[PDB]
Amino acid sequence: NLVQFSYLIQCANHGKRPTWHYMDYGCYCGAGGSGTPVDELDRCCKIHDDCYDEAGKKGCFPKMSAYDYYCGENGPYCRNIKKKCLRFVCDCDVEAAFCFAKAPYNNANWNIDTKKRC
Amino acid sequence: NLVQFSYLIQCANHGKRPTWHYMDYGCYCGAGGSGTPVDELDRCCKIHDDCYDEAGKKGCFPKMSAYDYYCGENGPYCRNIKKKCLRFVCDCDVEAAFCFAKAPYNNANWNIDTKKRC
Repeated sequence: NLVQFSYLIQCANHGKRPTWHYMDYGCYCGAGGSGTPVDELDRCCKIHDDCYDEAGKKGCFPKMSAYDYYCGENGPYCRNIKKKCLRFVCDCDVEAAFCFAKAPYNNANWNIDTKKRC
Repeated sequence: NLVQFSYLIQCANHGKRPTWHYMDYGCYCGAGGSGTPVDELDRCCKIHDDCYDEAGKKGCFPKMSAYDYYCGENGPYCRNIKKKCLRFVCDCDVEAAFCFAKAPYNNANWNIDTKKRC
C-alpha cells in the first residue's frame, strides 16, 4: 500500500526528502499522468504509474494490498514469494523507491502547470 | 571549527544532504570565491566567506577555534557569550547553516567550471 511505499522511499533515500515531495512533481509524480516526462525523476513516476495500472488489471489492488518487505542497510526489498499479487505490487514500489533515490530532484519541476506543460 | 560547522549544517537540514555537497558548489561554496554568485545558495556561501575573512582579521581563527553550540529541535544555536571570538565564529556558521537549509540546491550548480563561470 501507499503507507508502505512511503516507508520504502524513505529507506532508499535514507530520509533525505519527505515522501510528499514526490507527490506533485512533473507530469507523472502524483495522481495523474500524460505528456512527455519532464526529466529522469518524472520518468521514474511514469514507470511506476504503468506498473500500478498493470497491477490493477491483474486484480492486485496496488493501493489496498499490504505486502511484506524489509529495510536493510542496502535499502529496501520485497519479502513475498508465495503471495504473487503482493510481490508484484511490492516490486513496483521498490523499483520506484530506488529510482527516486538515484534521480536528481529538480525544484523547477515541483508543482508545475500540468495543463500548460503535459 | 569546520567539524562543528558540519554538525550545524546537518542539525539545520535534519540530515537531508551530506555536508560535502556544500563544498564544491557555484563560485563560492568551497575554498575560493569571486564572481557573481550563481543562485541563492551561492549567495549564502559568499556571505559566509566574508564572515570568515572578517573573523580572521579580528584574530579569531574561524577554522581553528572550537566554539560552544547546541542542536535543538529548533535547529542549531550558539552558546558562547563571554568568549567573543568563539561567538563571532559560531554566528557565521549558524547563519550559513540556516541559509543552506532554506536555499534550494540546484544540481546544475554542483562542481561547475569556475574558470569559465566565475
